[PDB]
Amino acid sequence: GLRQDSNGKLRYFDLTTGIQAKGQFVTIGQETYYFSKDHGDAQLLPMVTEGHYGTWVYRDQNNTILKGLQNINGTLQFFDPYTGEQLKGGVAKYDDKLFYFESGKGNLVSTVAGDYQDGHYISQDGQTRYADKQNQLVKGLVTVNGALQYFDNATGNQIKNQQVIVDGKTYYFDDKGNGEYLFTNTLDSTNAFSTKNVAFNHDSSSFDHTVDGFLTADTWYRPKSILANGTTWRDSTDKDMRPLITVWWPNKNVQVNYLNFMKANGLLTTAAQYTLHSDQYDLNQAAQDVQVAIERRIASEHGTDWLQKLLFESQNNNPSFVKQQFIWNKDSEYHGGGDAWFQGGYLKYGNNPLTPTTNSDYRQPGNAFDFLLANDVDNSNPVVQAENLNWLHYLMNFGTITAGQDDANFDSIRIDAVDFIHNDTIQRTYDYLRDAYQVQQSEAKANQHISLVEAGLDAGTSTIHNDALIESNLREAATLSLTNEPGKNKPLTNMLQDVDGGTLITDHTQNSTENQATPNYSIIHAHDKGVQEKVGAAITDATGADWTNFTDEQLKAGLELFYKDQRATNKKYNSYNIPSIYALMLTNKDTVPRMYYGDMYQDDGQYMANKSIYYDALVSLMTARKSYVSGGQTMSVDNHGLLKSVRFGKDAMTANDLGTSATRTEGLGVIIGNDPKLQLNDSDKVTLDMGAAHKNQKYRAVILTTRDGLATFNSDQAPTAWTNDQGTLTFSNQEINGQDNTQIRGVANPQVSGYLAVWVPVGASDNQDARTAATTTENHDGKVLHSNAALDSNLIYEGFSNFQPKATTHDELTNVVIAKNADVFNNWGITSFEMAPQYRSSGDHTFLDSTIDNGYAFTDRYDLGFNTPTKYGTDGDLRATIQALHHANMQVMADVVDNQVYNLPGKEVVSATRAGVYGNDDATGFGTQLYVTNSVGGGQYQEKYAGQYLEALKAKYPDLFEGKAYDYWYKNYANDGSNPYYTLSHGDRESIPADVAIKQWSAKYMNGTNVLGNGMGYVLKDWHNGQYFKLD
Ligand SMILES: OC[C@H]1O[C@@H](O)[C@H](O)[C@@H](O)[C@@H]1O
Ligand SMILES: OC[C@H]1O[C@@H](O)[C@H](O)[C@@H](O)[C@@H]1O
Ligand SMILES: OC[C@H]1O[C@@H](O)[C@H](O)[C@@H](O)[C@@H]1O
Ligand SMILES: OC[C@H]1O[C@@H](O)[C@H](O)[C@@H](O)[C@@H]1O
Ligand SMILES: OC[C@H]1O[C@@H](O)[C@H](O)[C@@H](O)[C@@H]1O
Ligand SMILES: OC[C@H]1O[C@@H](O)[C@H](O)[C@@H](O)[C@@H]1O
Ligand SMILES: OC[C@H]1O[C@@H](O)[C@H](O)[C@@H](O)[C@@H]1O
Ligand SMILES: OC[C@H]1O[C@@H](O)[C@H](O)[C@@H](O)[C@@H]1O
Ligand SMILES: OC[C@H]1O[C@@H](O)[C@H](O)[C@@H](O)[C@@H]1O
Ligand SMILES: OC[C@H]1O[C@H](O)[C@H](O)[C@@H](O)[C@@H]1O
Ligand SMILES: [Ca+2]
Repeated sequence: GLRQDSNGKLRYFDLTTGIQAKGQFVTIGQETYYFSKDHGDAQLLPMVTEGHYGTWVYRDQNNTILKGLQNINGTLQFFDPYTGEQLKGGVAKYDDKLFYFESGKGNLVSTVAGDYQDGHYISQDGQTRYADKQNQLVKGLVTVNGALQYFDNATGNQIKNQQVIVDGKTYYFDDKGNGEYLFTNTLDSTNAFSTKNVAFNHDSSSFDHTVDGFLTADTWYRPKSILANGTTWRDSTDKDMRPLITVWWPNKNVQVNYLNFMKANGLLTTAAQYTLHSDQYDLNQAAQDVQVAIERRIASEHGTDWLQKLLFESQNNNPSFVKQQFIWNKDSEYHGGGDAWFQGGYLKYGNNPLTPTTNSDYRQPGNAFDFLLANDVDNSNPVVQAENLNWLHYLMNFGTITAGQDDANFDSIRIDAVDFIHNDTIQRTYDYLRDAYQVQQSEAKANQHISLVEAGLDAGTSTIHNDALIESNLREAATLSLTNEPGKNKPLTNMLQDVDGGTLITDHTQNSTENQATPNYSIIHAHDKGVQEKVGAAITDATGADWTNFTDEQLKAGLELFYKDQRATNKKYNSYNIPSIYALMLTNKDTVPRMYYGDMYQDDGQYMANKSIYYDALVSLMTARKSYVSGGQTMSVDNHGLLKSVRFGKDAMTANDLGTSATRTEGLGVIIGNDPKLQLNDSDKVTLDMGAAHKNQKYRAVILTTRDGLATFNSDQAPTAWTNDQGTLTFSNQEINGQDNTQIRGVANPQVSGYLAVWVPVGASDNQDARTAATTTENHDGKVLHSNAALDSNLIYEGFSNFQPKATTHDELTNVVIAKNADVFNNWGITSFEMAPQYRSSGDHTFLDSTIDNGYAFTDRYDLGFNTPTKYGTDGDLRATIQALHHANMQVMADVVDNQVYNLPGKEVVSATRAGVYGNDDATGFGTQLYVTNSVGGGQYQEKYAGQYLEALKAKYPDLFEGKAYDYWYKNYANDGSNPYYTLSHGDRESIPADVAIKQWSAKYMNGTNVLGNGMGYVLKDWHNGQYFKLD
């Protein structure tokens, strides 16, 4: 061990190997020594005990900042010789050599071979290498321009994206070759003591807390022999179980910490200080002394329950011993990053020869995105694709199946997170609807099953044949030009055309055609879009909580503030110009608008109890839409910055068309301003060109801007204005004919920040309906939907909000109120009622969705409220709602969530790598490891209904079970800064079976999971050679 030479100087020889320590540190008993690299001569580093960290620097009991190398509390640290700043993630020179200090705590962990700042990277043989000042290849572990790196010793190739062991330390090098220290390895005990700790055998009965035959950090085991009472070696009985981490450790960091943890909990008495620089022999020896105290205490306690608590459970509000270790906690999982959109990011499943039950031949994303949250479903898998059809069929026949109630079935779907599931499942979904409802035959069939997706033109399987509507760019455009406070709005010229990354959806300026635009829906808000983050902000502000987890009382208080703010003229959290934006949505041509519940009602009340301040204006616009809105469209922005939008009325596509007798009392004009300080000169005129069908005609207001808000009129009893002989209405800063609120001027109030007026022609009959019926004309162009008058005649209603409170009675339940109010929706002209997703919430609080239980986060996707209600009602309440809506002549939309499942309690082991939403591998210290995942479960109703309809579907619609070639649009981003562009890709979906049900999920049917925080080394292996422990 420690020897003196003939000169009296001390030298050190490794206890296990005999090798002399030169140019390295060693901890002996309680002292830490350095041994010179030349002669191997000892040098005491005096322990620094008393003092503190501050500013980072370290001071002594004398309030003095320390400098250079220091031995602080069993760690060696370095502090700049001048500034005294602590080094972390870098090298310092000592004894004319280089040592690396890890980035966490700044502990000295290793020697580095050289420091290079005067070389050049080069490529040779498609590798990167580095050539030093003398043009020589650099080898080994080095720093280059201040970055730890490693080059293969034989070739000089820079290692990238791998873990590497160098001199018994393990490091990770990223995608750019930049390195970080992970842990220090155990050198190795060989002794007779340890050979009695070896496992009795490798059978499953000798181990517990195992998963799929793998060992975990929590595993207890039966050894060959037990040192009873700390004195007598005996044979183990089947009832002798001891923890594996009392006799074995994955790395030196854990073994050192374990010994220290046992010192602090009074199971090991020594003045010896244990560090990363302690000799392995001594560490091993000390662990054996701990066994002694443990066995002695087991005998005393007649049991092992104290040991369980000591090692594996929290203590004095501290994490357990296990959860204090890097490889067994989230720190070794490297959460976060720009692509980690929710839940700290993802783990992508792979294959391993030892995990045959979780391996997969699929797991291709088949779309732009892959991961989002919770357990991501592998919708490329044929068996999954079949189970997607089964679930889809269940929802489209939900009343039939659950109660033999044929008028209680969903008619249409929303594909949630469409870009996050494989295109084959999306195309197959569309063939199902083709086969069941013949939507491709004619617009009559298509418009009875209006479906939509959560995406724009990027949903290429949805645009290629317009099987469903995509979202227009209205939301975004309006967010630039109208939603903002005074001074922060852009000009309204961006509202003239609806454009998605440079591609045109429709142009409002001079729209006189049909079947040209991409079938789309326009919105401003949705349960998620433009709401949850602004409500989140007000909760956080009013209380303190984070926007995805908080109490119902905190929620309440946040909403109190949210609505006081929504009702004010000046708005910190809320959108400006909401009525105006709706005005545009409800009058624009070539769109199906979708109204948002939360723009008409307030979540500080039960469902539909508390009207919003916008209620009356949005009613008046819906009402006018049905009565008046048809024909072509013009739009322009005048030199005062006012947007002028006109619809001509049925049968008139342009300002010059004379129309028909229907045209006279149809059409309307909209005038919008986003500037509340607008004032016109006395001589200025604002003109709306109503068209040749509307010469010399009396008009009346639907909306007028007042000082305090908006006046709304749902009959011809309203202020009036006349067109001239050309069909032009003319406004100015004066009242028309002595009528208040007919002037144009900027106003700032709770409902408008700028200006809004809507005018319609006088003299419409009480029953006037401007809408156009779909024809049974056969389509020939291969498109399902077509953007024309008939499709524009539709109107969608998104019938929920995330932040509705829980119902306190049956009559307060959402679905009960909906049913009771069915006629109201029809009166407003709603043709499609988009219901919330009706699946029972997992209730796990791991995301916003499972905290307010909106129905997006669920375990059992067939459970739509049986026995006990969801947030919205029971299964009986849901049937009653679907029936009421149908009887009030509306379709009802099922929100189809194929992307993920939550809270699967059953455990499995699968290979995992860190990954972002794109399905891209992240380059992290975690690397690729076997991982214990929460991947098995589902629930009663899945067990009951999954796979049950497949044989019947196969008999009835064989084509869906076959493979099939298909086309779709692919959105290409150009790196050169210009706009994205679309190319025609081809797909070939696989055939799929009808005879394998997914009664419960498991990992072989999943792409991955959100990070769980178990750590890179929770599944136990030998880190010297990388082999997993696996039982028989
Ligand atoms: O745990 C904190 C840090 O520990 C360091 O030794 C590692 O190099 C880092 O990757 C890690 O973030
Ligand atoms: O040679 C004695 C000891 O030297 C220390 O510097 C190393 O960290 C140990 O692994 C080794 O056992
Ligand atoms: O785990 C429970 C049992 O474990 C054995 O190793 C001990 O000798 C018993 O006294 C103890 O009750
Ligand atoms: O409390 C003692 C018991 O703890 C459990 O958690 C372990 O799994 C058992 O093997 C052990 O016998
Ligand atoms: O793999 C298919 C996907 O790849 C992405 O690169 C494109 O942006 C998508 O439009 C396409 O669906
Ligand atoms: O499924 C997770 C998320 O996906 C989105 O597609 C939904 O609209 C959100 O409300 C949801 O929180
Ligand atoms: O390119 C922007 C597009 O992105 C999509 O995610 C949105 O749903 C569209 O409203 C928008 O037009
Ligand atoms: O709105 C629900 C409808 O369901 C029907 O079966 C009832 O018999 C009607 O009275 C009712 O109009
Ligand atoms: O209730 C659904 C309604 O949707 C419309 O778009 C259909 O084309 C109408 O025939 C139907 O009355
Ligand atoms: O220029 C610095 C970069 O050059 C090279 O591309 C290397 O691969 C990378 O290690 C380095 O950071
Ligand atoms: Ca996915």
